[PDB]
Amino acid sequence: HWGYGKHNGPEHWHKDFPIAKGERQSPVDIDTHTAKYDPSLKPLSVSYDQATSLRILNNGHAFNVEFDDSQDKAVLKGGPLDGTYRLIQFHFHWGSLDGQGSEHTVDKKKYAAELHLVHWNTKYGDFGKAVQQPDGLAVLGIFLKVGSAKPGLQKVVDVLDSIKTKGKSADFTNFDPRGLLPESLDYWTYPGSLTTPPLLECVTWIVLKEPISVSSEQVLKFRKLNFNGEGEPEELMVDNWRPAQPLKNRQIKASF
Ligand SMILES: S=c1[nH]c(-c2ccccc2)cs1
Ligand SMILES: [Zn+2]
Repeated sequence: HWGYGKHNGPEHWHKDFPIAKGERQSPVDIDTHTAKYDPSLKPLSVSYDQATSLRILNNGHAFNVEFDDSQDKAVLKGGPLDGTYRLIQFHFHWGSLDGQGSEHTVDKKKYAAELHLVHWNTKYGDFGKAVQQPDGLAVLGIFLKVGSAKPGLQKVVDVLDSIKTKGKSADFTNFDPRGLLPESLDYWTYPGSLTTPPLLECVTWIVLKEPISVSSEQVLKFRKLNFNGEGEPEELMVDNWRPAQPLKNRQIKASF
């Protein structure tokens, strides 16, 4: 199946997922000089005070922190969005070295990693129906650079040794995603897709301009995870990111 290696990586995805060559693919390079301030964007609203995490899972291409989204709780609204989008999960993409790992780039700069906080449009009733709609998901993308440690990330880092290999999961309650957010909510936004198969063109991307800092030790622990399952030859889970894709007929708007 699909992956990040020479024979199943991003250059191969279009064969099973022809949308890989579609008109609103992600990620993209954000040209900060060409992105235009949009005064019609409404204030962005990230309301995570009631977020309830359930579980953390190694799915063989990243790790997912999943939330109980059965009630109206952790909500993203405002900005480019119409209506309300409910937090369902987060995951990261990261590199083998600090100089690469992010999906989006900023004037061609690659960050060490990128956090994706995934929300679904409540007008569609659940996630599986939302992903079939062009406005079904809102993904808040946050860059990670290596420097000072992020205290709010440590609880994630410490659990990763219990989910080293594909298919392992662990209880992960009471995690507060507010501890993963930078000070500023300044953002760029554009219409795009998932950055992994099935590459569905259902995402309003909201990419924060301000990165969060994580320590070298924290990201090194991300890089100790495995793509393979238990009892299989070890392939370190690193470089689970896709090259930037053509912007095609799209505009990136700035909130600032
Ligand atoms: S990359 C990105 N991957 C997702 C996702 C969330 C749940 C299931 C499948 C994919 C949103 S952005
Ligand atoms: Zn992602």
